[PDB]
Amino acid sequence: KIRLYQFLLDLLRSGDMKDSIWWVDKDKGTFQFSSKHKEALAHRWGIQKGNRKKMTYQKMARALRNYGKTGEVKKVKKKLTYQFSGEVLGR
DNA sequence: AATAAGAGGAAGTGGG
DNA sequence: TCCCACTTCCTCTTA
Ligand SMILES: N=C(N)c1ccc(OCc2cccc(COc3ccc(C(=N)N)cc3)n2)cc1
Repeated sequence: KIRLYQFLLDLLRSGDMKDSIWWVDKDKGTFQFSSKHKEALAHRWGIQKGNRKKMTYQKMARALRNYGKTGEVKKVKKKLTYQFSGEVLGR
């Protein structure tokens, strides 16, 4: 099954949820969730995964924080903004 | 307060 | 056995 950062990157490349997530600086890999429409994206993540409970943005971001140490995604000091690593962007 | 974003320990679940 | 890659729950902090 797909990993959360690849789910997000695929969305950004495809544009299927442009109202929920967008690039801020795509050359840098920085991207931002919609304040009002991120839950719809979180819901799609849970359904894609087949999880038992409804996915929320809060639980999705709990998981995103775990990439901080390994580096795939880091929190940026801007509202609802994160950054993919160059490795993730290259692959 | 109400609302929202942000945080992480810890326990539980998947699929190796 | 025991790590993967989250998921779920709870309690809290900051703005
Ligand atoms: N269960 C426990 N014992 C426990 C005890 C203490 C905890 O602390 C959590 C914690 C620590 C440090 C910083 C923060 C929040 O940071 C933020 C920064 C910026 C914003 C914003 N831009 N609005 C919002 C939040 N939250 C967590 C659990």
